[PDB]
Amino acid sequence: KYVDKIHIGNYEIDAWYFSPFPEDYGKQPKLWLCEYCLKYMKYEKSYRFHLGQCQWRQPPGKEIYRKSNISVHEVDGKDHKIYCQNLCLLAKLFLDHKTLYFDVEPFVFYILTEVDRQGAHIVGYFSKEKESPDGNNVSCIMILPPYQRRGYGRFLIAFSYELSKLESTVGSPEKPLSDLGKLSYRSYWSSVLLENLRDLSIKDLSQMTSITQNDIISTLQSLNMVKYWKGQHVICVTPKLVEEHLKSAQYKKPPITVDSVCLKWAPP
Ligand SMILES: Cc1cc(-n2nccn2)cc(C(=O)NNS(=O)(=O)c2ccccc2)c1F
Ligand code: NA
Ligand SMILES: [Zn+2]
Repeated sequence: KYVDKIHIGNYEIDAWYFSPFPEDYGKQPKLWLCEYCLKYMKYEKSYRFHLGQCQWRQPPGKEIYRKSNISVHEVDGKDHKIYCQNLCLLAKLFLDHKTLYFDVEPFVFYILTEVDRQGAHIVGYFSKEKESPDGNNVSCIMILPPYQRRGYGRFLIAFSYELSKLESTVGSPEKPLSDLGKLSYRSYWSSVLLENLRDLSIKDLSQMTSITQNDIISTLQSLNMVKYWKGQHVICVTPKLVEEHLKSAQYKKPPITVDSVCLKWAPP
């Protein structure tokens, strides 16, 4: 038997995928997780006891973004191994393709939290290779189900690219993306490129956004905004065409914006 259900904070969440918690934890009807330190437990009574003991009220690591009650913590996999392993086991319940859970030292993790009087409540995260040979600015990205489709994933996507900008690099998420991940990246890419075209070569879009040229091209193709001329993709759009796409109901929900002013982060 696998873990099929978790209790975290005030949520109960059904699993989507196998995650390799120890055998004796899977056998339980439900796993209970401290929303702050991510310790996983077998019983409600040990969970209730931990809640009265645990002194964490937010992720470890450094708070590298705070605007109002939205917060991002940077956590080095080498400085906080247990926490990051628990995070990976949690994430694997909702990620089909994640394969790495216990070798966390090559990764840094960016934890998104929503804050209230009681603490910084975990919403999702993305991991990132400290050294990405293939130029990936995201390794795995996960939003817990009760927060999906609510602007948090778009926030984390925009956040990964702001880091890429500060590093003077382009980056792409490591593939394969989940189904929701695909739609989310395509929608974010479209929003960003359509906004830049409203107020430019493909290379300039890539340098202004840190989106790779391939991701730009494939998005402009899906928008039918590129011409081909002698082996070269070339942007072919009328400012009115841009505006028509932006008025569509795709880009109608007001984002949680990433305010670069509130991002306290220098490149490694
Ligand atoms: C990359 C990603 C991954 C996952 N994910 N994969 C496995 C578990 N969770 C969920 C989300 C999400 O929640 N997307 N919805 S959105 O923020 O409202 C959104 C609106 C417009 C554009 C982009 C996003 C996501 F963006
Ligand atoms: Na659920
Ligand atoms: Zn705890």
